[PDB]
Amino acid sequence: AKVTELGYLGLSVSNLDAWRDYAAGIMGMQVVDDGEDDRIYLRMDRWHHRIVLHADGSDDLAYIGWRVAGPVELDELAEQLKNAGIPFEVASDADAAERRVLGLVKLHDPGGNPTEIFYGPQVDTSSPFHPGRPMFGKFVTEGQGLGHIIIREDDVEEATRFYRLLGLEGAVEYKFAVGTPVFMHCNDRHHSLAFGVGPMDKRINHLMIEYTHLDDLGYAHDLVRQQKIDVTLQIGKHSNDEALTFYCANPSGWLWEPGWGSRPAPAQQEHYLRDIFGHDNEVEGYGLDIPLKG
Amino acid sequence: MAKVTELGYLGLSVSNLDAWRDYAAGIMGMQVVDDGEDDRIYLRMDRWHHRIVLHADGSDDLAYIGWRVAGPVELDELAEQLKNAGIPFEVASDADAAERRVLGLVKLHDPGGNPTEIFYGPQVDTSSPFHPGRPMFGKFVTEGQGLGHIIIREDDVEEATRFYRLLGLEGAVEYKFALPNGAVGTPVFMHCNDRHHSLAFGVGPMDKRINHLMIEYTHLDDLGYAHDLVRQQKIDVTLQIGKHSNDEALTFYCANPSGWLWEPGWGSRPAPAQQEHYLRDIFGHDNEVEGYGLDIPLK
Amino acid sequence: MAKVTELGYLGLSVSNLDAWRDYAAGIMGMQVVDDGEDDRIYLRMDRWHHRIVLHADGSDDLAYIGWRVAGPVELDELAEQLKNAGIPFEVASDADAAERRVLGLVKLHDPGGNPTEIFYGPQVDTSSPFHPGRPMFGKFVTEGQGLGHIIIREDDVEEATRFYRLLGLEGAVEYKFALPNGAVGTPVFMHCNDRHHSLAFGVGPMDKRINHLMIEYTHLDDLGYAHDLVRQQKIDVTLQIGKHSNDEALTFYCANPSGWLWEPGWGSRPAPAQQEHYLRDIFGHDNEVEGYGLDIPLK
Amino acid sequence: MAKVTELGYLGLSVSNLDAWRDYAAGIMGMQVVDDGEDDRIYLRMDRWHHRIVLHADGSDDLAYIGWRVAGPVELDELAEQLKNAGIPFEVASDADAAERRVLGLVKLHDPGGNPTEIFYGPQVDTSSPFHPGRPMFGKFVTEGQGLGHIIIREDDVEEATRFYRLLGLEGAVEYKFALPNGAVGTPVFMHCNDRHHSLAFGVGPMDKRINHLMIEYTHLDDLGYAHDLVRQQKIDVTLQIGKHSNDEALTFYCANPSGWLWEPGWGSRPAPAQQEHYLRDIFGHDNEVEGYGLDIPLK
Amino acid sequence: MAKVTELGYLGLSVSNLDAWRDYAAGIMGMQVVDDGEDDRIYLRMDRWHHRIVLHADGSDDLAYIGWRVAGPVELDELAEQLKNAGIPFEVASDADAAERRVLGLVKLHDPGGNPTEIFYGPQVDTSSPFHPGRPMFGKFVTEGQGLGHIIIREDDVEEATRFYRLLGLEGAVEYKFALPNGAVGTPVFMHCNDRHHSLAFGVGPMDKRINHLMIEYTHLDDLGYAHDLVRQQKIDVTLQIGKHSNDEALTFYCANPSGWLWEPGWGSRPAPAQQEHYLRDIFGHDNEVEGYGLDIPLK
Amino acid sequence: AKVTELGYLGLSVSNLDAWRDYAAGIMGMQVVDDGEDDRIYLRMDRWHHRIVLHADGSDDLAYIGWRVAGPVELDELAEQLKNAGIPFEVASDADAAERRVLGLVKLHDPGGNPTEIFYGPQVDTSSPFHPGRPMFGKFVTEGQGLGHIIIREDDVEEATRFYRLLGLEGAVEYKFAVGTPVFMHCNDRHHSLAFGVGPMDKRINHLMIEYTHLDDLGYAHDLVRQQKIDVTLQIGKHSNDEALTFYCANPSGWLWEPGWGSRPAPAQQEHYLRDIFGHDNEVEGYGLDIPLKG
Ligand SMILES: Cc1cccc(O)c1O
Ligand SMILES: Cc1cccc(O)c1O
Ligand SMILES: [Fe+3]
Ligand SMILES: [Fe+3]
Ligand SMILES: [Fe+3]
Ligand SMILES: [Fe+3]
Ligand SMILES: [Fe+3]
Ligand SMILES: [Fe+3]
Repeated sequence: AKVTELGYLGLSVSNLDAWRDYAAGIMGMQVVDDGEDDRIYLRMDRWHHRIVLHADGSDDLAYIGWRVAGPVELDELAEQLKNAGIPFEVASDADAAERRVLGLVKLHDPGGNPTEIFYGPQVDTSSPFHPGRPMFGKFVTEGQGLGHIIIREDDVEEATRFYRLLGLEGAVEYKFAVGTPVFMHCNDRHHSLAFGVGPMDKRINHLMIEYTHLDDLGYAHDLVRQQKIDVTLQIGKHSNDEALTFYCANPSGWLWEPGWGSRPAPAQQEHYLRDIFGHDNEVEGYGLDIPLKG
Repeated sequence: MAKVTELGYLGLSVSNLDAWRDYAAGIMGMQVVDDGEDDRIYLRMDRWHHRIVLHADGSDDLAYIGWRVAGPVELDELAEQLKNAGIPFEVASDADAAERRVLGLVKLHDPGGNPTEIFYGPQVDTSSPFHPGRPMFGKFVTEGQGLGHIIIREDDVEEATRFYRLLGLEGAVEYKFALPNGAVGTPVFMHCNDRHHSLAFGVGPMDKRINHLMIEYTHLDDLGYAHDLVRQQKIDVTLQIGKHSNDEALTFYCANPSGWLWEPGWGSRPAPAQQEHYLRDIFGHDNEVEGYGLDIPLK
Repeated sequence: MAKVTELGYLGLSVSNLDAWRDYAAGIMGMQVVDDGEDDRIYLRMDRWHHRIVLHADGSDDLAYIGWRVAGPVELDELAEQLKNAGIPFEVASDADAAERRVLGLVKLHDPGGNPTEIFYGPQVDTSSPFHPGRPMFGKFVTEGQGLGHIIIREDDVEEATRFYRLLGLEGAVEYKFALPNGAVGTPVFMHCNDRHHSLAFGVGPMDKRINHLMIEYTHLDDLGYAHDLVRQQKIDVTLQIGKHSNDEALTFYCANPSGWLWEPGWGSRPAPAQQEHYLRDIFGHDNEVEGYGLDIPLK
Repeated sequence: MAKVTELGYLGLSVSNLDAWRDYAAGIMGMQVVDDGEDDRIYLRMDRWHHRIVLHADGSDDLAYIGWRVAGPVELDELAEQLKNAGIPFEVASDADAAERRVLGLVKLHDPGGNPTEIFYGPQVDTSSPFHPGRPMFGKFVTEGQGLGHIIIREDDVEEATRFYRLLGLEGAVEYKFALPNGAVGTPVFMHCNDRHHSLAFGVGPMDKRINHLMIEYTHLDDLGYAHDLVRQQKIDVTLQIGKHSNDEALTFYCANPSGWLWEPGWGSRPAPAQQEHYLRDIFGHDNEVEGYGLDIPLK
Repeated sequence: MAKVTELGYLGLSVSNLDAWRDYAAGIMGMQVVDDGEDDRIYLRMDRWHHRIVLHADGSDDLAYIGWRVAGPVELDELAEQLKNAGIPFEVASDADAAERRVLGLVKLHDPGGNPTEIFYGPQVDTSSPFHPGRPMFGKFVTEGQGLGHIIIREDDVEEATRFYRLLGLEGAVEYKFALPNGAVGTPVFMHCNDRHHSLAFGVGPMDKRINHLMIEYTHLDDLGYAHDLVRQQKIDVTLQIGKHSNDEALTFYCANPSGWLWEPGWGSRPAPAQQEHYLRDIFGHDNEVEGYGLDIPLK
Repeated sequence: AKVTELGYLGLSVSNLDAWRDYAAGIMGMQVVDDGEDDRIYLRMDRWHHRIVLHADGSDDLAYIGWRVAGPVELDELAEQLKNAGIPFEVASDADAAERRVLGLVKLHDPGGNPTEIFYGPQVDTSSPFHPGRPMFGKFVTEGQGLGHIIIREDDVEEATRFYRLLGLEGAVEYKFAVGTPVFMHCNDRHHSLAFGVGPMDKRINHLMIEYTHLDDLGYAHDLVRQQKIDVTLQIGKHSNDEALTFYCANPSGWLWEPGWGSRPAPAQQEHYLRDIFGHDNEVEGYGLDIPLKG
């Protein structure tokens, strides 16, 4: 049994209103507020949510939620964790209910990042996805999770082994001292996870979100520029995912990467030396201060 | 040769703008578009700037019907056909065209006295994507099919049929109903594209220019959503959910803020290549709230 | 320009209604439709109210042939073509049209004296789905292809060909057979849609207006079912199962209650885009019970 | 309006029937058909009774070219076009048509004096399937494309082009070659269906009515089989395997028993929608055995 | 009836051949073709010998526009239409046609005085496959769509529209822009195939015959490659990457060696079946380096 | 875990310039020169290279590179090798980097042919394949490797067993003393490997390369004839792969077989007695001096 997608993220944020303006107003996510005094939700599709924003006063990643197919698969993964000697907690019904899931296992990755494994997310079919700004299309999420993340790992090799145990597959995909970032996938999304990208001052570097329609990316890009939000890498294409993407600052001081047209991960491992086109460095200091093309 | 290609727009006279916004956007899912005109707003269903203009003039009826042609050459040909038939028409100026948000325009009347417009080059607001007035599972069916269809008043069914044939619509009688006096009601339905029909008439006496407008969702769940809302808001349903034998669409008929009917629907089939007629509907469409001009027994 | 689009219906004169029900429904799978008319019943093959009218008048022959056109404009054009050719015709009233269960109708005769009708707008009973008179694996092939095809009497093959070309059918000679006196039999086959042919003639002397009617099943197993029943009920088979080289359909020819032939079939190919002719059949169609006008050696 | 639809057949005058059987059946894979006529046999390539008639008359050239039309109405229209152009023609009797194994026929000559026939209704022998004169991996390409294509003698290229345009073929110059005197050779190629061309001319002086016939296999391996046999039997190859830039077909050119050329091929592309021209071939087609009228340098 | 089928070629007057090679091949990916002519070279984009002729004559503007028709019959018909409209034209000789590398040619001028050519039978160099002047991920989009599109000078928009309609192009106004004096700019766009447009004009005052040429890549990555190079080589970009609402193509506008604009692009949609108009672009196309005649605010 | 393709070849050559003229100028490969004093590269697709030419002064095969999906699969194959008792070396990072791969195992086949197993080839997406002469199309390589090779085996049965362990599948496909050549596949390419073809005076007999477009083969064939390069077998079709191919000499004195339209290997083993058509013997002495048709 393997994890099947990157189901949700929990984020600790200092400014909820700024996040609504950003994630809804620009990116097109739907804000969902169920009356909880300490959190709101960002929705991207049928699921009740893909992102939880905790009114916490911090500005980093809080937890990463990996999906499995069902209770049997969860138990099998948990049995594997026990076998390998990795500490985990079987969460209570009320903890599962908090995350809007039926079953939950809580643990950590070798870099100490809070990691949860779940099945049975809450799906709000009866209330159709309604975007925070006008959208030409939708988000790419069905069977692919909410997007992908680059996270902090002090031991790249331990992290690779850990995620392989969860069922992710991948290896080093770039050679840039040589920087050799590792990219991993668990479904049709080129990668759900990456790490080993040099020094990070937060647990998360970026989250990439994917539009179905190129025009929604153009819409988002125009707005980011109109609102003078920092762009760290201009519109371009990485050699690995071949997606058209840009990297811009979010209210928490790390990066979101709106994009379009990502390909599936190759059946067999490849590596690259540089990006295809674009991705010119602009505003430095967000952890992506490397020449991606040369 | 040149023919009308779709029912492009409707201009409506309304007495209450606030109720219409609540109704057309809040229930039906249309997008309200306000360009700051002191006397009008618009309802948008797709890429086009609008499909419906609401004129806040205090009346509650149809103001004008806009039929689309492919281009200026086609308009010119149609106008020439009108001139040959001795049908009076107005060639709109650039300011008249700009008003309707079109490139070129001809204004006239059908035989029933319904203001009729023929135009090309709708304004399309590609840059600001359609954003529904309530959450939607899908979209509206409009592309190459126009906004929907309408039943309108015709005192002379045959003259109306001849007129619309000249415009390029095709059709004939699709139903035969038994009337009280031993006469037969024989409503005419006409099409100019893949939409089963864009136009119907000959349903008997009407106190308004328009009986109903039918609008179509791509997704069944949007019909369910709209139906649940109509029922919740205690809005009159004249005909319950069902299917006519002609379009085979799943639809209901309900009151709008102007006292006539809208018919939200789903799954409309294309017009058959060859003329057919029917004596009844397939299922549902049971009569409920009476007095909207569709009190006839459909089964 | 306007052309007949399919063989829509046949009116038949019969002497025994009870035997025809047993035969057409009980064996063939057609649906019996009785509207309470004292002198007639109907056989239904699909969505249409009927494809065949049985007139219980005591005769046993064809009464009329109904050819479909797309609509009233097309009918009008065809009528104009008849008037130009100096062919006499009757424009049916609304009551005449209602009788045939159509919207509009023209009545005339072909050159062989066969009563011929041209109509638009068949009554379709969508609300009560086709329900076969015996269990069926599939359905009949009719959609855009009419009820099947017929071989009819023509004393003048060339005049008949010219007449039917005017109607919009296309075709020519498809077989050449050697006759006893050194002459050649050259039957003409004609089509107006995807059905290989709707009409054939020039098969020589006939004592009735009609030689056969061919009906087509969607599913081979329905042909097998019907064939097994015909054999069980000891009904005369004039030509055993086989295939003509023209339509390439798997068919047999058997007696009906009126003493002429029905040809149940399956897998009929479309008419070739360009004219072809043949000297024999592919396989089977061996002569069995003689005296039904098809005693010719097909191989 | 009406146009020729394919190159249907060729009649050939031959001096040696035995060698032609050995060649066309034994190497090429055609089916020999002998109906017991004392003076002729046939070569069959598909469902049709034949594509080629061999007249054992002692000459070694083309006897006649048969172009197909869809039917008798189309023939009539073409004949009317010939009469309007003041082109003399013969309307064949039923016995003349029977000879060619067709339903209707018109006989005339092209401007180069090549006997030209226009016909409808080929005899198709569906009942006895095509059986090749040597084992075949596949079949011939003929359906809706005729037997292949031919290069024929024309003393007046422009008159020939005008004549064939009247017949309904389309085309123009497809190559420009540099000639010794500073002139340019500009061969014309023409098509009437999906076959890149059915006809070409203007290749300069010819001592026979026909330069070559091209025949196409469905399967590459049949070309390989035929090529291996030609080489084994020491039959002259004038142009080795290669590809012309126009049809992009993989072909070679070899001698037949009458001293002219057959061009077995595979993978012919359809004629481009719009006229193109070329200055050379793609690959191969290197000159080998000279003196068959194609000694020109193709690259 | 007969119509132009694509924008086939452009002849350009240039002052610097070396810079144009560097630009069109080294950046854009076109193939340089040098046939040893002392005064000209060619740029190739596909199978055709060339799409663009560069005349090293010291000027820096458009020299001629070549529109394609399907064949000699179509050319003849178009010429007849020009003669009927009282439009003067030159029927090119075989040497004139050979110069342009075509089979037949007509030379004239549009109402703006732009030299306009109508031709059939381009020379296609199938034997030497397209080999780009820089490494390419894909190819150019040209097949049945011509080389791209152009904006050209027209002092009389209406006369220009009428002229091009006669040629067989279709279109009308696609944008309305607000001008400083309260007037409206209304550029006309026209198409003759699946390319959204081949031609546009009415963008106001121009100091050259041509404002821009748009060329389309099959693969997005080639646009990225070309864009990266333009930026690296410090070549002026007048409009940044973006999308017009009409063609919905992803494009940028940059300077060429002659001081006018090329617009490399990707993902152009087909022209809508029916006329549409817009008030702004979708995204990007922000004004950068000014003074190339496109300083207008597109959003 | 199985090998997935014949990823690359290393060739020892005496004349680099003659190889550029031949492989680029005629065949359409792309020459890649990264400044190494002792080697250049032949490229056929997205990959940095498919062939390495070592300026060595020899004229034979140097090494055969077999691809696996990733590091896990490499380790599993290596564990299988250890189990069967076959000697192998886990190559250093710098050895892996030399071959432009992420991970490498070096060994030999039973015939002593140098054999490498790898994952993660260098892919140069940003610099599109640009052919050494004009091409109508491209090479068939995606998921099929660079082509196929016939190599020297003194023990056919041991070689068959060895390659089965690597994951190749096949058996004798021809019966021509009876010559019974063995053909083996690991993907959609009819075969990647063959052996048991009689006496060989080099380690490699031929390499077959496949064009997508028939016209590129005609182009190559014309040039081979124009340049008077020895053709040993004329244009023809083998019964097994049913590809249209010819066999011609290369600057190293063995053979390249340009071809088109190869079919996939049958699901089930077949054998043949002769070729379909063509392949007539021409210039003898290249190790293919047999009557293939009779
Ligand atoms: C930031 C970054 C750099 C290189 C490759 C990637 O996939 C990526 O996300
Ligand atoms: C040389 C050779 C001979 C026979 C079969 C083959 O596949 C082959 O490559
Ligand atoms: Fe990323
Ligand atoms: Fe309705
Ligand atoms: Fe029959
Ligand atoms: Fe030829
Ligand atoms: Fe443009
Ligand atoms: Fe081989």
